[PDB]
Amino acid sequence: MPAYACQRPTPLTHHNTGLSEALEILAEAAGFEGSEGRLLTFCRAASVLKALPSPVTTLSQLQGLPHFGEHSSRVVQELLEHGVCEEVERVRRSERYQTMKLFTQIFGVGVKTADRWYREGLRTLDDLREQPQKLTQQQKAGLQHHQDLSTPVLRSDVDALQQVVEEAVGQALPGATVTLTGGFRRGKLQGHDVDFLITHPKEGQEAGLLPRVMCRLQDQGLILYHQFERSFCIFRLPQPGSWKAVRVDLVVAPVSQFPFALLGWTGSKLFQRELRRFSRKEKGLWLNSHGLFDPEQKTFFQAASEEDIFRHLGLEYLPPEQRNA
DNA sequence: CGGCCTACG
DNA sequence: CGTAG
DNA sequence: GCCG
Ligand SMILES: [Mn+2]
Ligand SMILES: [Mn+2]
Ligand SMILES: [Mn+2]
Ligand SMILES: [Mn+2]
Ligand SMILES: [Mn+2]
Ligand SMILES: [Mn+2]
Ligand code: NA
Repeated sequence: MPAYACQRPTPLTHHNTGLSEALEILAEAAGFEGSEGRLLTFCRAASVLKALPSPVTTLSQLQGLPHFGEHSSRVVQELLEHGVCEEVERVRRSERYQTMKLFTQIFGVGVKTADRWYREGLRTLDDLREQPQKLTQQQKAGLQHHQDLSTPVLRSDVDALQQVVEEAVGQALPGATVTLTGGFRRGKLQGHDVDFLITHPKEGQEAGLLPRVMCRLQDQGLILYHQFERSFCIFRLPQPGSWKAVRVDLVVAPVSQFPFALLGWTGSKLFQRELRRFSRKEKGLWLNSHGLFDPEQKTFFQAASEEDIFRHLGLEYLPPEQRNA
């Protein structure tokens, strides 16, 4: 089992769901306490289990697996023996964990803001609504729309949103294209948001495109919130006899950068962190959603496809549905 | 032990 | 500070 | 928390 998540297929559904979920609780808790290192180890350990071909049934089977040390092994051992891990359950029921989860899941609120509010004694969403002068416009939007934004986005929703984005993009720039990215490109049937990547086959014609797209969506009454290359929107999505708010991310890239942007925006988040770490540490190349840089020759790698990028990193190709690290 | 991805709004 | 995968 |  290779050490980096980008070196192994990780399907969306797998054989160790309960074990991975418990490790991901500890990862999330570590993030709420500012320990990105412990978050990463717990996330990586969970991801290893997702990549296994069958269920872990005995502690012996963790021997030699990367990212399983004393702590993560004990979590698995307790779940195997008792069906529950006291540490995990203590985290789950803790006021700190529940409140940090509630606050950080608000659009506009990160760990730093949630932590400050927690120390000020705030605990509920209505606590935040009582003092709205303290909130950013982004946070006010996240709070007004919080209920809808907590409701799963379905594939049928995604198809409807893609049609309206394509209509605005078509008027903004004939020939421009719209590609579904994020979790839905990896095969998820539901999600909490929708991600799109926009380009044009003629290099440079995409310049200035996102304002024109946003102006046209706004004029159609579809934008409940927006604040360029990346637009983090709340869309009004028609529903039977009503509508609901949906988070949509719109991203523009020139066609030269499109394979890097597609790779980056298809994720998963952990997969891309691991891929960038592998690139730099194992191959000495610097990767982001714009390109891949050789800092010795001081040159950028030209890519026409995601397959190109995997080849330039010496990695076997993984389709999106196997990037669910 | 140091590192832990790397951007944009 | 927030956002993104 | 774990790896190199
Ligand atoms: Mn420990
Ligand atoms: Mn026991
Ligand atoms: Mn997404
Ligand atoms: Mn998104
Ligand atoms: Mn750019
Ligand atoms: Mn150290
Ligand atoms: Na948030």
